[PDB]
This record gives sequence, C-alpha cells and structure tokens, in this order.
Amino acid sequence: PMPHEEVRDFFYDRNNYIHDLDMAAERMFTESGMRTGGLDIQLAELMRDRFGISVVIDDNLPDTAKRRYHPDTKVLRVAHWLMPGQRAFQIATQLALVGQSDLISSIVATDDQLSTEARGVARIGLANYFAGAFLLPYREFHRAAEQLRYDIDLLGRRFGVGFETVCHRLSTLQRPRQRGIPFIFVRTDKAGNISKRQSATAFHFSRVGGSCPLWVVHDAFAQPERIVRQVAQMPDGRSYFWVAKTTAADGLGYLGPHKNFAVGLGCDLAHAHKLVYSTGVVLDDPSTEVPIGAGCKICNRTSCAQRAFPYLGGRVAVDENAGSSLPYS
Amino acid sequence: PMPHEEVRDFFYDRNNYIHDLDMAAERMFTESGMRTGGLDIQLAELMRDRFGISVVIDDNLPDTAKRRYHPDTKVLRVAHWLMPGQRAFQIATQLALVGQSDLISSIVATDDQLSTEARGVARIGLANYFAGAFLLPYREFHRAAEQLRYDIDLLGRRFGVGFETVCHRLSTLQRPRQRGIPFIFVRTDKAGNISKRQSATAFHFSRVGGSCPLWVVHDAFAQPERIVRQVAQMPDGRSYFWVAKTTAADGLGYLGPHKNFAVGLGCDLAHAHKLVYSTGVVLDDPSTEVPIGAGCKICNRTSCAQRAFPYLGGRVAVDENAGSSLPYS
Amino acid sequence: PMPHEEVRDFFYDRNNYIHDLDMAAERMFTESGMRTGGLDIQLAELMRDRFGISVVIDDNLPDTAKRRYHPDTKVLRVAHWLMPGQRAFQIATQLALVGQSDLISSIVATDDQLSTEARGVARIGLANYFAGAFLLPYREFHRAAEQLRYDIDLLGRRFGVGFETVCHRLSTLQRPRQRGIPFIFVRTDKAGNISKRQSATAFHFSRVGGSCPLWVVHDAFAQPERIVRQVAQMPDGRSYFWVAKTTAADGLGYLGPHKNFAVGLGCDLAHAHKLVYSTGVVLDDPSTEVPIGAGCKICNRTSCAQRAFPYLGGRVAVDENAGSSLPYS
Amino acid sequence: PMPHEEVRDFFYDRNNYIHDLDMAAERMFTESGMRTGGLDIQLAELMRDRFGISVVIDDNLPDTAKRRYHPDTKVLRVAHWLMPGQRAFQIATQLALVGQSDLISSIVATDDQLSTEARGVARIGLANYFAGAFLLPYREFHRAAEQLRYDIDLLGRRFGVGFETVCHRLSTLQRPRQRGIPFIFVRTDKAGNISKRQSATAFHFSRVGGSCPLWVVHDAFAQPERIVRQVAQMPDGRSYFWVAKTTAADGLGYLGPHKNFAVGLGCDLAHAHKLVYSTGVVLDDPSTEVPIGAGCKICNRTSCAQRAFPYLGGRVAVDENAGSSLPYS
Ligand SMILES: CC(C)(COP(=O)(O)OP(=O)(O)OC[C@H]1O[C@@H](n2cnc3c(N)ncnc32)[C@H](O)[C@@H]1OP(=O)(O)O)[C@@H](O)C(=O)NCCC(=O)NCCSC(=O)CCC(=O)O
Ligand SMILES: CC(C)(COP(=O)(O)OP(=O)(O)OC[C@H]1O[C@@H](n2cnc3c(N)ncnc32)[C@H](O)[C@@H]1OP(=O)(O)O)[C@@H](O)C(=O)NCCC(=O)NCCSC(=O)CCC(=O)O
Ligand SMILES: CC(C)(COP(=O)(O)OP(=O)(O)OC[C@H]1O[C@@H](n2cnc3c(N)ncnc32)[C@H](O)[C@@H]1OP(=O)(O)O)[C@@H](O)C(=O)NCCC(=O)NCCSC(=O)CCC(=O)O
Ligand SMILES: CC(C)(COP(=O)(O)OP(=O)(O)OC[C@H]1O[C@@H](n2cnc3c(N)ncnc32)[C@H](O)[C@@H]1OP(=O)(O)O)[C@@H](O)C(=O)NCCC(=O)NCCSC(=O)CCC(=O)O
Ligand code: SF4
Ligand code: SF4
Ligand code: SF4
Ligand code: SF4
Repeated sequence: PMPHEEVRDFFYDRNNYIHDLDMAAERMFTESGMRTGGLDIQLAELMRDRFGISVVIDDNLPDTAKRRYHPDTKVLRVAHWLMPGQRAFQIATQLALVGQSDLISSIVATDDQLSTEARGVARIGLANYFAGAFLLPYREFHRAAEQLRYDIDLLGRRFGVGFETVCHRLSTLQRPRQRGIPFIFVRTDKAGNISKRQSATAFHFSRVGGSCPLWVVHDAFAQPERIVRQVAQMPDGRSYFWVAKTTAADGLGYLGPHKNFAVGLGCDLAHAHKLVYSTGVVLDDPSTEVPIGAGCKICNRTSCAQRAFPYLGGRVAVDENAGSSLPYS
Repeated sequence: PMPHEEVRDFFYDRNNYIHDLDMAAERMFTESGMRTGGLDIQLAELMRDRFGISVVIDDNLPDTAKRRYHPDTKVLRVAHWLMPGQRAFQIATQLALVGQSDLISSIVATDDQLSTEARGVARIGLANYFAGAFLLPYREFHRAAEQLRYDIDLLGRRFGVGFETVCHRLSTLQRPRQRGIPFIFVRTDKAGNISKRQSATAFHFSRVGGSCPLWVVHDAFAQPERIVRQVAQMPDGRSYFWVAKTTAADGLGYLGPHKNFAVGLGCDLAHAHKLVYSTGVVLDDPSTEVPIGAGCKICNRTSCAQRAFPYLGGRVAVDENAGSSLPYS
Repeated sequence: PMPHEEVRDFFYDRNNYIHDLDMAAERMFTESGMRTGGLDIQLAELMRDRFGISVVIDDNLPDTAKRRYHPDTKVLRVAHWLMPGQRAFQIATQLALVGQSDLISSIVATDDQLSTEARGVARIGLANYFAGAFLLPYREFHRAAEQLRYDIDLLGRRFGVGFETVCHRLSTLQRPRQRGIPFIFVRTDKAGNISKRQSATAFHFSRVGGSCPLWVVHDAFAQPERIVRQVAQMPDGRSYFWVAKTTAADGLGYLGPHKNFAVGLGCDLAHAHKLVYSTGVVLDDPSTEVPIGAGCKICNRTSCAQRAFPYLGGRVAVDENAGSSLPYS
Repeated sequence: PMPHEEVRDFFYDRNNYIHDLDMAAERMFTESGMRTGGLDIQLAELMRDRFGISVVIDDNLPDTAKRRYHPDTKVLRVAHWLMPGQRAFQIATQLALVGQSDLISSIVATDDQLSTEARGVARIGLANYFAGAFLLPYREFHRAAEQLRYDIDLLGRRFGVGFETVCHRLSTLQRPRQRGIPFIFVRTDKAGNISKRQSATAFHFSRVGGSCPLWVVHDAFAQPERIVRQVAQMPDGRSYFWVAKTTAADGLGYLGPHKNFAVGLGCDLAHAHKLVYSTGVVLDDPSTEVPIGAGCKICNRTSCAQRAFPYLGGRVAVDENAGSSLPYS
C-alpha cells in the first residue's frame, strides 16, 4: 500500500467530496469579490491583500518549475509559460497551503491509518482539491454543468481552464442537496498505466483493474485530441457511458520529453441521457453495448476474440484438433 | 506461474530455437519436393500422400473455427476465409501434431519442471514452431532475410504470409553457424497487455515489464498499419532498435468483436545498420536516443515528465512550496 | 473533357448498371458450374476448358505487373503476390476481354461522342465491370447484401474479395426488378483527390466537387483502417449517410512507394436504416446532422468556421473593426 | 483572380517582408517600453496612453467574435476566451489599423493593379503583418530563432503565441543583412484545400499546386498535434525539407463547428541542418528522399503507384493484356 494509493483510498472513502474544504473555497471566493474570468490577476490581488504574499511572473525559473514560494520574504513566483487558468491553479494551491493550513490538517487527522508519507501527499491532494473548488466554485459550476449538459470543452471555455481540470471537478459534485452525475474519473497513458482514479461512488475501476483493450479510454490515443465515447457493458451486466480524450503539454521543444495523457469520465448508463455526448446515440438498445472487462486475467468472458490472457479462475481447454479466432477458449 | 508463462520460459531457455524440430521441418520440406509459393495446395497433397489425411476447405465450419481435425476419418477441415499462407499454417500445425508427435513429446520431456497443463500448451507451441519452420524453411528464409535487409513486408510477400508470422520466424534464427540478428519479439494490445514474448537472448522485456508509455510499441496504435521505429535507451545505458506495427483481423463485421494487436521486434543498436528500417536514421548519436524504461514502478529515471507512478525503491519527495512538470520527482 | 472523365460520364449516364454485360457475366457463372469460394482455381479451369487459355502463377513477372496475357501462345500469367480474390479478378478481366469482346464493343458503340482514347479506356472499364459481375453474380450478391444488412467486411469474407471491390459492386445494383440501395461510390487520397466516382443516380458528387473538409470521407485517413460514418446535410437541405474506410496495398517494402486510398459509399438518409452502419445512431434527428458542402468556393453557408475560401457568388464583408472565428463572413 | 489571391500575390511580390511596416512595428515596440511576456496587458496600457482607446475583456461579446472596436467611444472589446498571445494579437491588429493607417495606405498604393476589394483585404493583411511584427519584434525574434535552432514550440513558449503565429513570422525573416532560413508557409485542411500561401522566394507551391498525397503536409491529420517531417524531391530534382503540424481550435462544444487546420513550413534541403527538426535525419542521401509532385495532372513521374489522375500532357496508355500497380502509366 504505497502512499499515492493510500491517498487514492483517502479520497475514495470520502465519496471524492470534502465538504469542509469545498465550502471554505466557495466561501472565500464569494467573500473576496471574485468574478469568473481572469482569476489569475484577482488571486494575485487576494494574496497581497489578505496574506501579504506578493505574486510575480518569473521567466527565470527552471524549465520544469510551475511555481516557487519563498516563505522567508512571502514571495510566490509563477511560470510565465502557464496559461491564466494554470496560473490561477498554482496561486490557489499555495493559498490553500498558507491560508487553509489548519483546516487541511484537521481533515487529514480523520484517517489515522495514513502512513508518514501519505500524510504529506494527502496535504498536497487537499490543496489541489481546494484549488479546484476555488477556481470552480461549487454552485456556479454545478449550474453551468447542468445548463451546458456537461460539455467539458464549453465548461473549460467558460471557466478558463483545461479538460483535465474540468473532469476533476465534475467527479467531485457530491454535495448533499446539490449532486451532479456521479462520475468515475481516470487518467491513463499509452501503455495502459492508470495514473489517477477518483470516484463519486463504487465503480469497477475505482481502485484496481482497467487493462481491457476494448475499453474506449485506451482508444483515445488512436484518436488523438478528439473526444471518444462508448456504451460499455461489464461482465456482470452493469452498463456505463464513457467519454475520454487525450491531453498534451505544450512547449518542451521537438527534442524534449513530452507529456501525453488520456482523461476519461464514466457514469452509469442511466445518467447518459443528461450528457451532450449522448447526442446521436441510442441508449435503450443493449445490443449496441460493447462488452468490455477489467483486465483479461480477471475477466470471465468466454467468446472474446481479444483475450490476451486466460481467466484466472477458469478451466483451460486445450485441443490439438482445433484452432479458433478465440484465444484461450 | 501460470502454464502459458511456463511455456514462455520453456522457449526462452532454448534461445527461442528448437534445433531438432527446425531441422525436421526443413528436412521434410525438401524431401517432399516443396517449393515456396502455394504451400497450401502442396501441403494438402502431402497430407494425402504421406498420412492419408483428406483436407477440405469447409465454408460450413463455425464462424470462429480456423481448422478442425477428425481423427476417426482423418479429415482436416480448414476455414474458407483464411488466406493461403494461413491455410498452409493450419495444415502444417496439424502435420506437426500428427506426424511429429514423438519428437515433440521428447522435446517436452526435457523440461521436467513443466506442470501437467504446461506440457499440453508446450505441445501446441512446438506445433506452431514446426509450422513456422516448415512454411519458412530455415536456410531459404535466412538467405532471404539477409538479401532483403530484413524487410518484413517483402519477406511476407516472398513467402506468402503475414507480418506476425514473419516476425515470429525472424526471432528464431539462432541455428549455430547461421545466425540472424538476435531479436526480441513482443505482441501487445491497446491496454499495454503484452500477449507474447519470445527472445533469442536476455532482453529487458524477455519475461516481465514493458509498460513504458514512451516505448514505441505502444505508439503503434496511434499510427495503425504504418511501421514505427525507435532508437531507445534503457536506464542502464544499453541501446536498442525497435520496429513495430499493428495487425488487424479482417471480417467479423462492423458490430462483431475485433482483434487488434501490435507486434514489435527489437535488437541491439549495433545490429540496426543491417535493417532496411535504419535507412535515413543516424545510429551513432547518443543525443538522439529516446530514454525509455521498463515500467514506472521499476524505473529509476529522475527527470521524466511522463512518470505515472513513483519509483518503488524511493521516497516520495513532497514540497509544499513548489510545483513541477515532473510527477514523483 | 479527358478520357477518364469521359468514361466516368459513360457509366454515370447508364445508372452505373450494364444490363447486357451483367446478365452475361451471371449467365456464364451459372452455365460453367461456378461455386462461390476459391473462384481463382475454377476460373483457371474455365479458361482452359472454354478458351484454350492456360493460367499460370508467375513469381517471375516484374514487381508492378498483376497479370500478363500472351495471345500468341494463349498463356495468362498471374502475380503470385495477389490474394485469391485478386487472382480471380485478373483472370475474369482477361476473360471479359477475350470471350466477351463483341458484347463490349457493341456496348461501347452506344455512346458515339467518345474520344479515340475514351473508347479503349471504356473497354477496360467494361472489362472490370464484367469481372465484378462475375466474381459477384448479381442475384446471389444482392441477396447476401440484404441478409447481411450491407456489411462490407462480411460481404468480402463471404465472397473472398476486398473492401473496394465490394463497394464497387454495391454501387451497381440497379437491375430493373431487383434494385439495392442506390449508392454513390467515391475514392480519394490524402490530398482530397477523388480518383473514382460511380453513382446509381444523381448525387451531388457524381461528377464534380467534394473538397469540403467536414465531409467524413476525408477523415478516413485520420482514423486509418477503421470504418467511419456520418449523417451529412448538404447546403440545399438534402441529407445523406456516408460510410468510408482506408485501404492499403501490402508489400512493396519499407522503402518503396505505397498505395493509400479511402473508399466511401453514400446513400440518401431515408435508406440508412437498412445498413448495419446505422446501428447505434439516431436517424430522425435533423439536429444531429453534420452540415457539409461541396467545396468552399461553391458553398453558400454563412457561419462555417472551417471555410477555406469565400463563396464565389457571394458578397465579401470586410470590417476593420471586427475579428471572428468565422473566416470570410 | 479573386481578391484573396490578389493579396496572396501582393505579399509574394514583396518576398513576404514589408520593411517599412516591420521597422515601424519594432520602433514602436522599443519606444513604448514593451518587453516580451504579458504583451496583452502592456498593449492595453499603450492603447490607453497613446490613443485614448479603452480595452475591455468582454464575456458578453457574441460567441464567434474575437474583437470589436467602437470608434465613436474608442472602445476595444476583446473575447475572454482568447489566450494572452491571441488577445495581444487582436489589440495589435487594431493598433495597426488605427495608428498606422497612412503607412498601410501608402504601402497598398504601390500595387496599383489591385482591385477595389483587394485593397481592403490588403489592409487587413498588412494589419495582421504589423501585429505579428509587433508581438514578435524582428531582431529579438531572429536571434531567438537562431539560438533555439528554429524550434517552433520553444519560440511559441518564449513569446507566448501559438504554432501558426510563429510559422507566419518565421516566413517573414527577409530583412536585408539579417535573414533567416527562407521559408514557404502553407495552411491546408483535411480536404487538401490550401487556405494560406506565403513565401520568402519562388517555391513550387508559392501560388498554385500542392495536391500531392505523398506530401507530408497532408499526412499531418493522421497524426494530430504531432510534428511530421519529410525530405521531399520534386520531379525537377530540387529537394526540400518540410515540417508540418495540425492546429485545432478549443471550445465550441462537442456538437458545434470545429476549426481543424494543418500548417506547414518548407525550405531548401541545404538549410535543413540548421533546424532542430533535422536531428536524427540524414540529409546527404538522395536514396532516402521521398519523390512527391505538385498535383497529379501536372506531375510527369512515370512509376508512381499513387497517381490519381493521368498526366495532362501525355497520352493514356491502355493495355488489354496486362494489369499493373501503376495507374495511368
Ligand atoms: C497524481 C500527481 C502526483 C501527478 O501530477 P502531474 O504532474 O501528472 O499533474 P497535476 O499536478 O495533477 O496537474 C495536472 C492537471 O490536473 C489538474 N488538477 C490536478 N489536481 C486537481 C484537482 N484536485 N482538482 C482539479 N483539477 C486538478 C491541474 O489543474 C492540472 O491541469 P492543467 O494540466 O490543465 O494545468 C498529482 O496529481 C498529485 O500529486 N495529486 C495529489 C495527490 C493525489 O491525489 N494522489 C492520488 C492520485 S490517484 C493514484 O495515484 C492512484 C492510481 C492507482 O490506482 O495506482
Ligand atoms: C498465444 C496464443 C495462446 C493465442 O494466439 P492467438 O489465437 O491470438 O493467435 P495465433 O494462434 O498465435 O496466430 C496469430 C498469428 O501468429 C502466427 N504464429 C503463431 N505462432 C507462430 C509461430 N510459432 N511461428 C510463426 N508464426 C506464428 C500465426 O501464423 C498467425 O498468423 P496470422 O495472424 O497471419 O494468421 C497462441 O498463439 C498459442 O497457443 N501459442 C502457443 C502457446 C505459447 O507459446 N504460449 C506462450 C506465449 S508467451 C505469453 O503469453 C506469456 C507472456 C506474459 O506472461 O507476459
Ligand atoms: C481508375 C483506374 C484507372 C485506377 O486503377 P488502380 O490502379 O488505382 O486500381 P484498380 O485496377 O481499379 O483496382 C483496384 C480495386 O478496384 C477493384 N475494381 C476495380 N474496378 C472494379 C469494378 N468495376 N468492379 C468491381 N471491383 C473493381 C479491383 O478488384 C481492385 O481491388 P483490390 O485492390 O482489392 O484487388 C482503374 O480503376 C480503371 O482503369 N478503371 C476503368 C476505367 C474507368 O472506369 N475510368 C473512370 C474512373 S472514374 C474517374 O476517373 C473520374 C474521377 C474524376 O471526377 O475526375
Ligand atoms: C485567411 C483569413 C481570411 C482567414 O483567417 P482565419 O479566420 O481562419 O484565421 P486568422 O485570422 O488568420 O488567425 C489564425 C492565426 O493566424 C495568426 N496570424 C494570422 N495572420 C498572421 C500574421 N500575419 N503574422 C502572424 N500570425 C498571424 C493569428 O495570430 C492566429 O493565431 P491563433 O490561431 O493562435 O489565434 C485571414 O487570415 C486573413 O484575412 N488574412 C489576411 C488576408 C490575406 O492575407 N489573404 C491572403 C491569404 S493567401 C490565400 O488565401 C490564397 C491561397 C490560394 O488561393 O490558394
Ligand atoms: S477477455 Fe475481458 S478484459 Fe480481456 S479483452 Fe476480452 S473483454 Fe477485455
Ligand atoms: S518513468 Fe521510466 S517507465 Fe515511466 S514513462 Fe518515464 S522512462 Fe518510461
Ligand atoms: S464552407 Fe462549405 S465546403 Fe467549406 S468547409 Fe464549410 S461547409 Fe465545407
Ligand atoms: S503522380 Fe505526382 S502528384 Fe500524384 S501522387 Fe505521384 S508524385 Fe504525387
């Protein structure tokens, strides 16, 4: 149980919603006079007025540094190559770590099983959560999500942030009397590594699994920078709607290392009709659903032409007198 | 240690070359009067003349059946939708299982640690090996590979078989005093599941690992049916040349299940200059080599922007006053 | 009016159906005892028995030659690297040119506007038509198309031929009392060059136009080797269903020149419900239809964000005080 | 000769460099105290101080409006969804049109063959040129291009602008005694429509042509957001180096209309060694050069497997006794 997995569980156990921290972010947004649009500058003004922290734009930082905070002189340097939404995210992260320290500490104190390292990692996680809840204040963002029928591009345009940030925030809308579609958010790379798992409730991939090549999230790299959608059926009959898309980090140069990821958002099929991404698709036809699994070794399907491995709790039929398109019959 | 892994190791231990069986395949090829070009027809005639086995092309077989052998009437039914190279492969598989039974049994008897099921899986594996060594007789195939500078498409065209079959056979050219480029052959899917591992000698991915998203094999699906090439450097400094390409199964219909795989062939950089795939590429410039790993949890690189997980034997450094492009620095 | 365009018109004027030639191909198929499956061998037998023509498989031909017929000794050589469907196509083409010469001549004689070169080009075109009508005899192919709901992959599997050949034959099903879906067939390359136009009746792209980047046929290369589908609306309100897919020629080698094409098949929206490719799509929602054009200079749309050129018969609004996402407002 | 072509030629005749206007942009940049990094803010302040123009960021503008200028109250509204580089570009466009009116008029007066509409289009073109020359002052941009070895991503990162803007400016570095690599810049879509042509000197595609599917610019869409590179040889023996990449407009929503374009930059092969994009590529091997053309009807190659149409000044050779891989041999 490594610390990043420990924090994964910390968030999964709390339905991916932190009521104290989300309320605090929204309260501060409103009390400060914030207005959506160009939050980076207003957050600079807020750090100055409320914390004596001076926010500067630094093209002198090392290439890989997004921000650096000097607590001795209270100076926050932010990378020039970050877009305004990204600058705002960095500034609000530091704002959480400086001005919401005690709240974060008390939230961490509620899971006493946490490893020594897991507590620091959770501090950073709650700081990122605060930044998301501030850039995307709960009520305004929820109403915008409903009005826009969950169009992630349009939400990003309205709030001045990227795709991954929007999907993050969508998977946290579990406030008691104002809930959005319950989502599972995942992040993957070209090799099937799932870097991030967040979920409003229990989904198949909340903690483990997801190495099924028929799952559309892995097809996002085959269709780069375009939204892919799938009506999927798990081996147990439960049906889900999946949207996914690639995200690439600009800059770095032709030679340099590049960041390529795929962000995917899934929900119960019953909710799909509320998404713009359901437009043009029939949702009431179980014949049109794509049968996927969780990874071949833990998948009990018997007629899958794509099986890479045999099912673990399964009987290996070996026939010298037959050959089929169905590996590991 | 599941049986398919036991057979993976069985072949790995023999440098992916089976001298008795390969010599037997070539002996039978030449003694029977075989000539490359239309092996399917000649193999049918051979089964008749030498084993009393009647080969029919049966469009009445189930959709997913490639072949079926009835030993009571010695009837081999072969799917009509298989190309001639594929039909030849099926017929030669049955030829190995019927006319080379004892040789295969004695070869299996040499790895006595094999589980009961692993022996059956090994019989199927050795029959496939024999089919490959028969359709592609060793000396003729080796001379053609050198003449064609390892152009896999041109080899397939010359011998009437597909990409995966050619790569299979290329990774087996370890006959003493007539060796080809030592290769590692792998097969993967969109989810990074590595279905096949065969290797002439010790490579990093001969048995485990290979979930590095910077590795070109996983970039094959973004460029389907197009050959991708990479000069890669493992974290230990050793450099390799990798060629890869996707392979899709035709038919099945728009709705039906589809087979999508990616086949990759790797060798030491020192051999790359003998490949047609090196044309246009500089091989002597360590600056141009792509730093890849074997999977993030077992990768010790320190400045990778693509890290999905932290390195296992390392402490997760967490800094509240900085944010970087380098996850898990 | 160049000769290939002249033959384009020759076929367009005849509703892409040649009743005499199609009936002759089917009549000969049936009288000869032909059975679907492995037509290449049976056509060899037919050339021998009926025309004294000897069909041989020649790996000695130049790389680019699919067949060569020596009339002095009546010998037809066919390339070894052609699949059986392709071999059958070559053999039946020569069969049309040798055994249906007078019929072809009389069909050509019906369009007396033909240029000197256009008559020879039309001879080859009618020979290809005969080959298609023979490999795919009309009644059997029509019934298979209806039973399979026009699944091009499954039709290819059943009849042992490729995607482009199937789409060719589908666009010719205009026999008076046994018509299939009326189609427009097109072939394009990565640069928008439309090499082939065939159509059962008058469609927008039967003769000219088709340089609209929003048209899905040009998106086939972005999604290689996978079927793409679109519900499109022309500027005049008429709605069409478009299926398209790439096709690549095997062999040639890593260095050599490659053939990449996209084949597209379109029909009136009203017919889409009879296609398997309509599965999962709502067809009764004009809101979900993609507005395309015929090429920007002849497209009268006013709010297209993708306009590359202004509409020819249009008023150029030029405003120094505004900038928009809509080029050439 | 439509007006947009007239302006294309207007710029082509001046080697895509406007000395007075470029010097004016740089003069104003330096005299005003401008420093690269946050030009949007400084340009707003400059419009205030120097022209009494009040710049507001207006989230109330219509969805498709990038800017709108009200001269009666001297109010410049700029779209909230534009990144800072884009906002700076809009503001500098208006700055050219308001504060450089007479210079632009006198520059337009030098091509007196211009149609009435061509003069307005040329005014917009010269304003865009000025905006490019201001956001990217000539000397600083030239020094940065050489230092960065023409890495377009790194230039964009350094100056806070996108790919298309950098390529625009790179193709204008023809100031006497301080020249950059002479470039041809083109913009195309999925249908091969070439929306933009700018060129430092005489290139094949400076005015017409470019519909060759083997040309790498059209392969950009198959690999979106990834840089593609090609060493190409025209039929006349002259060899060029081509870099290309797609550019997509964010937002707009899943349903809405999308802008997809491909931008390409070409130079003589002799200059390629100065590009970062040449790293790993051999430049002195004529065997490895890809033979491309300018469009099949104006391409005289004789063994091209990709020909879509026959060569215009040639007779279509038709052989009834042969079939080949070479259409229109
Ligand atoms: C996972 C890592 C370590 C990786 O960091 P990266 O360098 O890849 O990127 P990043 O810093 O997360 O930022 C990437 C994008 O995500 C956005 N973003 C990040 N966290 C967000 C949040 N909580 N809410 C909203 N948006 C958020 C940022 O704005 C940014 O957008 P832009 O790019 O547009 O600017 C980090 O995210 C992190 O430390 N998170 C907090 C700790 C945590 O939650 N760990 C559990 C992860 S779950 C896990 O690891 C389990 C997986 C498993 O099963 O093994
Ligand atoms: C792996 C399976 C079980 C599944 O195979 P599939 O049904 O998906 O396909 P396939 O039968 O292998 O056929 C696909 C193509 O491979 C070709 N092919 C297959 N074996 C070949 C060989 N030995 N030599 C040459 N070509 C060969 C066939 O001609 C065919 O070509 P066409 O496509 O053109 O028709 C099978 O291949 C098999 O039983 N192999 C023998 C058992 C074995 O060796 N297992 C160890 C694998 S190593 C492993 O799985 C462990 C790896 C790990 O644990 O990480
Ligand atoms: C167009 C050319 C010149 C190009 O030949 P290519 O080398 O590109 O390929 P090809 O010989 O046509 O064969 C390619 C595939 O098409 C199939 N195929 C070809 N003709 C067929 C037909 N009539 N019916 C069924 N299938 C057919 C072959 O089986 C083959 O399948 P496999 O690959 O799987 O084996 C040729 O097709 C031709 O000469 N056709 C006859 C003359 C004609 O009709 N000209 C008008 C074309 S329309 C036009 O040019 C107008 C465009 C415009 O607007 O300017
Ligand atoms: C071509 C049009 C009409 C259409 O343009 P669009 O609306 O599609 O986009 P856009 O306005 O050009 O802006 C897209 C990106 O290009 C950048 N950009 C535009 N002009 C630039 C310049 N001169 N220097 C540097 N960057 C420039 C913008 O910053 C912007 O960056 P971001 O995307 O990051 O925001 C327009 O560009 C224009 O009016 N140009 C001036 C008229 C002109 O020169 N016409 C001749 C073109 S030659 C032609 O069309 C004929 C070719 C032929 O006939 O074959
Ligand atoms: S066996 Fe299960 S997990 Fe594996 S590919 Fe098939 S459906 Fe997916
Ligand atoms: S950390 Fe290692 S395994 Fe992971 S992406 Fe980077 S190089 Fe590959
Ligand atoms: S203007 Fe017409 S032809 Fe051009 S992209 Fe738009 S819809 Fe297509
Ligand atoms: S004929 Fe010329 S223009 Fe056409 S694809 Fe070949 S090289 Fe390109």
